[PDB]
Amino acid sequence: SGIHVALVTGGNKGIGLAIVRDLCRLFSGDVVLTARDVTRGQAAVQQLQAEGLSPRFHQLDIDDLQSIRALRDFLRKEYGGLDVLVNNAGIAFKVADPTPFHIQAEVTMKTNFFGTRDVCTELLPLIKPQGRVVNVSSIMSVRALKSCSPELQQKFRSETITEEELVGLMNKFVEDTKKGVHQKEGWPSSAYGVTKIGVTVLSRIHARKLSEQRKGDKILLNACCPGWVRTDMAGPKATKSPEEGAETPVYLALLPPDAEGPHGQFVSEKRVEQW
Ligand SMILES: NC(=O)c1ccc[n+]([C@@H]2O[C@H](COP(=O)([O-])OP(=O)(O)OC[C@H]3O[C@@H](n4cnc5c(N)ncnc54)[C@H](OP(=O)(O)O)[C@@H]3O)[C@@H](O)[C@H]2O)c1
Ligand SMILES: [Cl-]
Repeated sequence: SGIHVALVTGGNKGIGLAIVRDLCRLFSGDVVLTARDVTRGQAAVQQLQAEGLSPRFHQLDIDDLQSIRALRDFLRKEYGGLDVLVNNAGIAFKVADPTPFHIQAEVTMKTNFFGTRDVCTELLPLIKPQGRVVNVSSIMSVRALKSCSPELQQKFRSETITEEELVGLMNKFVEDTKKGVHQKEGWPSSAYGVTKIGVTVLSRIHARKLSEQRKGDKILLNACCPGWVRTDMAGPKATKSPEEGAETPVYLALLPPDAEGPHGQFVSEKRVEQW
């Protein structure tokens, strides 16, 4: 015991796998690969074992609170909590999918925003002093933000938005798309980008909370943009490999002890971007 733990959601493929890999290399202590599918998770653990690395495995579907809570119990029992969390897991419908737009909004939101949020609700209390939390968002959240009404821009830029208020903006977007009024209600047209506005802004909220509640515990929490990366979510035409895409999340997960930041930032290519 006293052994440090890092954990990645969505770890069986894509950028998440790559993050697990570099944490296995760079992080002192245990690295937990999580996957909603067991057999996908284990296959990828076997992948990493063939490269000479030793991740641990736990099941996790961020869409299931009982899965998240089982994961929470395991971390308390095995480690007394958590040093590093990376919220990597997410989904995007491709644009030509004929699924009704309101269903794409709702489904994407449920995982990207609401699943991420539940994991932070359950796991943040376990985060240990000198810990790091990394929420993988997207540069598309910036593009979605600027396509919002100025009135929605100001809410989402606010230094004092509360988690409850963000929850209701996220729900509003979904509800508006269903009633066929989101354009008029000032929303942008990317359901996905809106969920990452979700993630980007939760991060800012959560960072403030940690300094309100846990000043001195030297905990750093940030959103990031991994770049355009070649994974099941984008395509073979994307610019970065999964490995290149892991870079900024890994950087934010291993920020040295007692570093003063970045904290509550939106980080792309290891630099702080404007929100
Ligand atoms: N260009 C890009 O690729 C790009 C750009 C910007 C941001 N990002 C962000 O990068 C993060 C990872 O995406 P990726 O590009 O590596 O895509 P990916 O290849 O589709 O992998 C996504 C990972 O998330 C997991 N996931 C989806 N829903 C889940 C759920 N309910 N519970 C647990 N895991 C779930 C997936 O598991 P399954 O194998 O079971 O689906 C998979 O392991 C996502 O947040 C994405 O938004 C990606
Ligand atoms: Cl990005």
